[PDB]
Amino acid sequence: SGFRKMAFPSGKVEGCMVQVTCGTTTLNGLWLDDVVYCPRHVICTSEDMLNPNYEDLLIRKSNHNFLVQAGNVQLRVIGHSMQNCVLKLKVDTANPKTPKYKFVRIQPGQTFSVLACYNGSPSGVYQCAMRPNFTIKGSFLNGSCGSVGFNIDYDCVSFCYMHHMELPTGVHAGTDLEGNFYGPFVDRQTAQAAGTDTTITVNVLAWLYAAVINGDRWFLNRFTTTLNDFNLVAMKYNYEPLTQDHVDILGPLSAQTGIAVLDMCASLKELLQNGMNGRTILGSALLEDEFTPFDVVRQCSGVT
Amino acid sequence: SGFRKMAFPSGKVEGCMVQVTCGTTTLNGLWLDDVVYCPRHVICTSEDMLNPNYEDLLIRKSNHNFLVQAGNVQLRVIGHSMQNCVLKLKVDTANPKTPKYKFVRIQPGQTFSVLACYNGSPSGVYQCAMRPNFTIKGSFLNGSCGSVGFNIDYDCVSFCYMHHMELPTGVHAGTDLEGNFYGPFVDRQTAQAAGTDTTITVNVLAWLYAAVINGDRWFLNRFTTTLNDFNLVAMKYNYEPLTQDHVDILGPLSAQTGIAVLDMCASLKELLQNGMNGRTILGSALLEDEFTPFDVVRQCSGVT
Ligand SMILES: COc1ccccc1OCCN(C)C(=O)c1cc(=O)[nH]c2ccccc12
Ligand SMILES: COc1ccccc1OCCN(C)C(=O)c1cc(=O)[nH]c2ccccc12
Repeated sequence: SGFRKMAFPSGKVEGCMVQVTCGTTTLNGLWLDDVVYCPRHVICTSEDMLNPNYEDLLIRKSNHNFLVQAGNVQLRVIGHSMQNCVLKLKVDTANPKTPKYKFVRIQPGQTFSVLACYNGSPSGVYQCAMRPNFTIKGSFLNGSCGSVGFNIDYDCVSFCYMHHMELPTGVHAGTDLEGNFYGPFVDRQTAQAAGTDTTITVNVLAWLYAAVINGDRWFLNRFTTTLNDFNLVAMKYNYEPLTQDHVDILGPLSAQTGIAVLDMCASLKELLQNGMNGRTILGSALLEDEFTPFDVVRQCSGVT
Repeated sequence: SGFRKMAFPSGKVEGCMVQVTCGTTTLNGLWLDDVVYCPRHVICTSEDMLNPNYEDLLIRKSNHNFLVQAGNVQLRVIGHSMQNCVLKLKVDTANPKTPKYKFVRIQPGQTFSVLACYNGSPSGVYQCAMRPNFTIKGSFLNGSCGSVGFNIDYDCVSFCYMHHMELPTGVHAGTDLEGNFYGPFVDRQTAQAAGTDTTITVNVLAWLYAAVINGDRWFLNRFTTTLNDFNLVAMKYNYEPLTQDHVDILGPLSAQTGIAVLDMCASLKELLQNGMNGRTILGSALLEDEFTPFDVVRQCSGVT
């Protein structure tokens, strides 16, 4: 028992991290097979970032301007191209540590692990949710761009995120591995509105199920509700409206605990309306939304 | 910016995990050089665990009874010995993935990363504190024994914990890598009192400094206190008494923010006496004690 904000083991991703330098700018790259992927803003200077013309900036660069180093060794760059907001540097050597991998575009509300890196060296790993407004609340400092987000299904790494920037509000934005930003964000130093965010209802319910499984049961009540009634409360408290698709995804946890999904919704309704009254659930004094129903089952079953 | 409960990258430790089976029991082992370390209770049956005589149980075992498998491949066991609560299985092959490593006995209040494993396969990584009462609040299921806790200083892995058991209260106990339990615990299925736990004061103060660095400042006040006055409040709220050694360890964070340690103690005193009033600090609605002052500086500087 016990329930922690657990990240995937980062080893398979650590073996793919490299440092990419272009001019005076250094960030991280992801080396998979004979390609290194990195944010295109590695080609910018401080002058450029207020409104960069990436096409023009990239035209001044040749393969030999992209310095790619895999720890101690230098990679030879034999091609470069820009795809959306990422650069793809073709190298003459396939990464011998390339795991089985896929590039996926995750949905808002899904979770993933981030391997924070600086100068191509991994520094730490943590678990994130992609917020409903397509930002992530990460931990990133100067030099962290190019750090990636991923999930692991046995031996296959699904890369879903590459870090690009910190908004003036202190939240983070980035792209899928094809360089498409999540959300409305652009890679320029401008004020950028992140939409109104909401709490990921299906994840809060999954975490209440994790709490019951792990013995924290004080919040269970004698009530039930309907999707309609619960959604009036979700609207008032800025929670995502719950749908039958969310109820269906919670099916396995409902079966495991014997607590019908709408009865758990009634517990969540009372917690939203009354608060925790100074109590905690799984070591938290707030309603946690960074665990999906798949995360809760994986953690509560023992998936390797 | 941003502040997350970050674990060390687990790659160096993933390369050391193996599965150890003795009879019908399977758990994890740690393969470093030509030795595999694992909990000695791998030699027990359900019958045995209420009061095992480990010396007698081990006498019935030969090298060939210890099945050690490193993923796909089988290791040949050429020696076995028990050291405190760990078994050391000498194998005929040194682990080619052995990182630079040390065995350390951590102090209560220090933090470390745990790589949770099942059947020798890593499943997830999370950051822990060793509680002042020598338990950890982990996430461990059947088959997780032998999972290890560690810290990483550049290329050196300091192993500090091997998981052995879950107390009836749902908290976790284990040993250093010489097999000495942290705390008063024994490896038998008996009710075992974990002492009165306390909140790690120096870590809460370090995390308040992390909050100020990352922009969460609402809790700063116009007050100051003394070590004596603050310790009366710490006593009332079951916090560890703060010492000058703790003040000295907070020196770098005090210098970085310009907030004197005793002024931060006055903010913590007001939070203890008044609560958070429904506000949050770094995404938490409670006072977090799982970040040491070294963790806060590492996370806020960019250490790889
Ligand atoms: C305004 O910046 C950008 C805007 C759009 C596109 C790229 C921009 O640059 C990114 C800035 N870089 C390079 C960082 O490594 C960075 C990333 C981060 O998440 N946090 C930071 C905090 C402090 C200093 C730097 C960072
Ligand atoms: C009462 O158990 C012990 C007592 C003293 C020494 C060893 C004992 O066994 C450990 C039990 N094992 C083997 C586990 O893998 C385990 C570890 C864990 O932290 N949580 C669990 C939750 C559910 C089922 C099992 C576990």
